[PDB]
Formats: sequence, structure tokens, C-alpha cells
Amino acid sequence: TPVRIYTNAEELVGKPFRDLGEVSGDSCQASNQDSPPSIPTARKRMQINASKMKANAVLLHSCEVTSGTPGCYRQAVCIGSALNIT
Repeated sequence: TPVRIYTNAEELVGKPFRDLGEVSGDSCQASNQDSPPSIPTARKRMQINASKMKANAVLLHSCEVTSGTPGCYRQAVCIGSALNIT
């Protein structure tokens, strides 16, 4: 994951790329008793998911800490577009 994370589409102005598709990374706090959700781990896992598509970069759209998730008391999730900047 020498997958560069961009956080703003403005940063992409003037760099043609291929959108390889959407990626997600999450961190699950299963229980109350466990460590809280890890924002860094959510982001890293997204990045690794992009890397598996042979991405160069990811445009991070958003992250969020949620209470709703099926397996998790709390969850951090980050989402983005895996990209090949050519």
C-alpha cells in the first residue's frame, strides 16, 4: 500500500486516471468492553483493498463512525475509489 490517499477531487484536477472501482475499509468494536473503532485501521484496510486491485491511489470519499452495524457495537468505515493514476 504505497497507495496514495487523496482526500479531495481537487487534488486530481489535471491527472487522468482509471477508476478501478469502489473500496471500503472498516474497524469493528464488537463489544462495549473492547477498544473503540480504529479510524486509522479503517483507512488502512481501504487502502489495502485498493492495493489488491493494483491501484496506485485512492480517493477517499468519506468515513464515518456508526452505531448501527450488524456485528459491531461501534464501527469505523472509510470508503473511496481505487485508482490508477497513469
